[PDB]
Amino acid sequence: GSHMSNISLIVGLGNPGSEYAQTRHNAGFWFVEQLADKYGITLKNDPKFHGISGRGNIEGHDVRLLLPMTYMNRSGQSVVPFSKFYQIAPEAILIAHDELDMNPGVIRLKTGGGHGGHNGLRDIVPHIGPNFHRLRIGIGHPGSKERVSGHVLGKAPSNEQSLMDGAIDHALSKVKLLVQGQVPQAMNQINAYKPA
Ligand SMILES: [Cl-]
Ligand SMILES: [Cl-]
Ligand SMILES: [Cl-]
Ligand code: NA
Ligand code: NA
Ligand code: NA
Ligand code: NA
Ligand code: NA
Ligand code: NA
Ligand code: NA
Ligand code: NA
Ligand code: NA
Ligand code: NA
Ligand code: NA
Ligand code: NA
Ligand code: NA
Repeated sequence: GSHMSNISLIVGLGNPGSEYAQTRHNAGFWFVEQLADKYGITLKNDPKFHGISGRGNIEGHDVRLLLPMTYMNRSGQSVVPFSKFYQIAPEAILIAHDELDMNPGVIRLKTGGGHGGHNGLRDIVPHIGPNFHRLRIGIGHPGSKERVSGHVLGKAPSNEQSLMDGAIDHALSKVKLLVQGQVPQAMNQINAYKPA
């Protein structure tokens, strides 16, 4: 299984299909797909766990990657059995997700806390508890609550997309610290990011 707070499972949240791939709610997929390409980790079909997954070496550590293919609000149907099967404790899990409560171009690493309204986290925390790490990728808020679906299922304008892409790129450079268990240093260096 996992070992302490070395990160050994990195999950990206999102919805499946081309119609959702460019939407804000897929920010976690963007991160994990880019990470997989950086390290040469194959993301392959994983029907057993209702997702796409991979396994490979990140900086001398054996790490698994997971993209649930359940639709966002059923993400736990992938993350929970996968983590349990591989004996990965929540403390060794990083979940990358879009964050309505932060601006595009802001990115933060957080440990613990609730779902903050996020319908994918809402499907995970009841089962494994809150004590996993989160890479909160700011996407902005549409103002009102009635609008949240339309915002998160929208494709950001180019300025916002550029800001998010830069923040994601910065976080990819800090995965080495996470897989090494240097969560405090990673948190400081991720949370310090600014776009300009
Ligand atoms: Cl959704
Ligand atoms: Cl935070
Ligand atoms: Cl459960
Ligand atoms: Na681990
Ligand atoms: Na998901
Ligand atoms: Na590949
Ligand atoms: Na490496
Ligand atoms: Na999904
Ligand atoms: Na399931
Ligand atoms: Na961002
Ligand atoms: Na979070
Ligand atoms: Na929108
Ligand atoms: Na977008
Ligand atoms: Na940028
Ligand atoms: Na550290
Ligand atoms: Na440390």
